[PDB]
Amino acid sequence: CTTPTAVAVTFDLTATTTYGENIYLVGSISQLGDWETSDGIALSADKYTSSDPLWYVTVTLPAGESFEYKFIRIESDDSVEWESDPNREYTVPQACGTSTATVTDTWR
Repeated sequence: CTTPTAVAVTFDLTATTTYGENIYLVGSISQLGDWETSDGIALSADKYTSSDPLWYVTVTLPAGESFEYKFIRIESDDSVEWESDPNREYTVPQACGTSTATVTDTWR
């Protein structure tokens, strides 16, 4: 049929942030820093608006891979605030003709 071996996964996170917060993704595999805050992936606020307070990042991950992950907020002090437990979980899909995936999460 044709299943790719890599999937570009977009993590769309709804999160209301103050000026000077940045948002990172960290998770349980080496691509997501494994689980080190300093190896986490910076999300962009390019698409953030008042009615849709969206941060996002796209990460190419290998198909069929599972992991756990959390988002973290870093205020200017590099005080870290982590999401609440539990860890979130995801499996990158493995499906015919599918090279993109979207994960839709809301800070909690």
